[PDB]
Amino acid sequence: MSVGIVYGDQYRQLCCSSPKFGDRYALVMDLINAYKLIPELSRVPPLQWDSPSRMYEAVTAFHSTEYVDALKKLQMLHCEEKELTADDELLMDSFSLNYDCPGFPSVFDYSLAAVQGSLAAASALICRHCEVVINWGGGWHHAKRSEASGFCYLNDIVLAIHRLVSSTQTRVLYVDLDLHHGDGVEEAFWYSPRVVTFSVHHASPGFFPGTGTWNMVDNDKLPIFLNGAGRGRFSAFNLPLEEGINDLDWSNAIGPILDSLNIVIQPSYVVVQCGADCLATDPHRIFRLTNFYPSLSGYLYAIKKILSWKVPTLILGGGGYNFPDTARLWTRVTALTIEEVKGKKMTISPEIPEHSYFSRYGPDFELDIDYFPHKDSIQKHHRRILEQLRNYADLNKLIYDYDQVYQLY
Ligand SMILES: CN1CCC2(CC1)c1ccccc1N(Cc1ccc(C(=O)NO)s1)[C@@H]2c1cccc(Cl)c1
Ligand SMILES: [Cl-]
Ligand SMILES: [K+]
Ligand SMILES: [K+]
Ligand SMILES: [K+]
Ligand SMILES: [Zn+2]
Repeated sequence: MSVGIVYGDQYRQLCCSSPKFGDRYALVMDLINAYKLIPELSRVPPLQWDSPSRMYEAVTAFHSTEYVDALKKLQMLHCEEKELTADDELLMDSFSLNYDCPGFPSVFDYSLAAVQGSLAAASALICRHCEVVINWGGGWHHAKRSEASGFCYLNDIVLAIHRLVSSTQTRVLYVDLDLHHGDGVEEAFWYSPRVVTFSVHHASPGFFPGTGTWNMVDNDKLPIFLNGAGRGRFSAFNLPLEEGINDLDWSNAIGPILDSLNIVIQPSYVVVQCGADCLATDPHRIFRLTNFYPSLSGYLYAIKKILSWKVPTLILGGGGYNFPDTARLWTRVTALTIEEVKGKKMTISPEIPEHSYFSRYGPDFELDIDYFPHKDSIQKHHRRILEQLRNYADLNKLIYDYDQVYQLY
């Protein structure tokens, strides 16, 4: 069927207006355009609201009115020469609108743009206009009800998933491939069995945001994983991985888990956060994934497997602090999505085509990232996860082969 992609003139300008992500969104969409992919894609315009009240209702489906009010005020304050008052500094500090989530003149418009894009993408799936929709301006998984976190101001993902589950029993499987734990999405749906969250990430002492690993409590008892609560018990899945993992080991770590979640949950929709900060070339320098398509990119391995399910899917961006390598990865994800969904082979030249941002792709100007890969707790994680999935299934009265599922591992 049809693959949609979110873009527009205003949308691009807003997505390029933040100090942390600068013109990343422009490199991504211009590289997709340089490879002649735009004619294969259905343009999905960002959602717009008939009034301020309708916009406030949509965003406050998740966020608190006082947080939305403070974010709106932070934008007003940064569009003026006047320094903040003592009480304004306190208000903004109370919502963590500082440190990693500072103010800037477009902070509200920028944050809301991601929401507009991901809501339009979910709408395009719900009405069956597209089988898959991509939004490289979204995936801000850390934003919480009343707190900015990890340069995430509004949780476009939580709001898109809310629109999906609220449609016509609808289950959503959320897969978070970002280097960082998908805490804001996991927390939003902590009490729901209808949205199952799965995050693979780095976890280590002092690494942001600290969650998605063993629960640290006062007793000498063996630590265990919190995995949701009430009717949501066992519905939040996490795989924390040590630094240094390559394409093949990360692919082997997640593949059986993805296969099992799909078979047991039978989701109506899949939402994938594809944060590019696991790339070997990300300045975090934690994981050693690639965008290679020959050893297969772990990212391309995961997207190909997800798309093989033929479940309507939303693919989102997220982290990725090496802008040219993020564009390299996300162009290949976009081409792979065209190939799997349209059944139309896409031949991408290994040389970056000439375009405005061509100089940004030095020094080799090739599509492969400039990295040469070289030379379990995971098996333990696999047994724990498999037991969690059996627990989730039993609690939610789902029937499944279980021998078939045990075999995948
Ligand atoms: C405002 N505040 C409320 C409480 C939090 C976060 C936001 C929250 C919000 C919504 C639903 C559940 C939860 N909690 C319970 C958990 C959900 C996910 C957890 C985890 O460790 N997963 O890996 S712990 C969070 C929490 C509680 C205590 C310590 C830590 Cl680190 C995190
Ligand atoms: Cl654009
Ligand atoms: K474009
Ligand atoms: K993640
Ligand atoms: K859940
Ligand atoms: Zn990240």
